Amino acid sequence: CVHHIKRRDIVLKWELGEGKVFLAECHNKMLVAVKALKDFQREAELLTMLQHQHIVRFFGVCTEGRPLLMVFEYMRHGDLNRFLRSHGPDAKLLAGGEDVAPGPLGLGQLLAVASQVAAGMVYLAGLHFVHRDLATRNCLVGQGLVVKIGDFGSRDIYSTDYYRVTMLPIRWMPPESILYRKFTTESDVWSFGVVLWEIFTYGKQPWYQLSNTEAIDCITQGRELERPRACPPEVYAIMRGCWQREPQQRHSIKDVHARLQALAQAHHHH
Ligand SMILES: CSc1sc(-c2cc[nH]n2)c2c1C(=O)N[C@@H](c1ccccc1)C2
Ligand SMILES: [Cl-]
Repeated sequence: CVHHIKRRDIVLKWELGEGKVFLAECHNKMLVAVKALKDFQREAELLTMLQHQHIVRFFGVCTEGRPLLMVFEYMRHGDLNRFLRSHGPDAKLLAGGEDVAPGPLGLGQLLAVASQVAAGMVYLAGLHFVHRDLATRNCLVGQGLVVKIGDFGSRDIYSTDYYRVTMLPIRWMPPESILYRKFTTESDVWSFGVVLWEIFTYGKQPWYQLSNTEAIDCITQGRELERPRACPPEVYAIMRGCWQREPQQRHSIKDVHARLQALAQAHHHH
């Protein structure tokens, strides 16, 4: 069951973003990310259950005093959207003096990021668990290019990624989810294809040239996102497999993961 942590053992340092999420040190020294909220019990049991190398580690709860706390591992390099944007074509301009080898991520690194998000989605699909909000803003980066699926639904600095209908991430959603709120492992695989597009554009917002209502019309009409400049044709063919109009015609996350792993392996020594 759910592991409990004594409040005395949690020493807050500062805030990370907004429910408030803080950086802290935990005893039994160790860095951690702590979630404090102003449904908790259901989530605690769920997060104790979801255990995988590519799912952010949950350590337990603090159910003594106010607020109630949720303890997670600290992911140094932050959210995957910010990481992509800061390790993109303009990385040299954006980098601080001390930054190590500033520049855009190469093909091998982009494929290793994509494969780790896919591995996490393979685990969730095997458990018949539907994420509903897969996007780079919901993935986290740790030291050594370790990528894990974080939040399950964001940090408010990404409010522009949601449309009010109850906030929906319409740009990552297939037509059946936009029209009927039909969420399945097949709508998550569509969102995965959009994550691939975000990765290969270094964090651009999908349909950035369009407003929310223009994006809804394009998606429901069957328009597909253009191939990114850094995207090889074989990676775009994977995106297209995720974007089949009929949910049952979409490739399974398992085959997508196997294809990305096969492409990563063939590029390792080059
Ligand atoms: C190094 S920066 C960082 S590490 C980190 C985290 C979370 C679990 N481990 N590590 C978070 C953040 C951040 O930029 N935003 C925080 C957030 C706030 C509200 C909602 C969703 C996300 C989460
Ligand atoms: Cl193709």
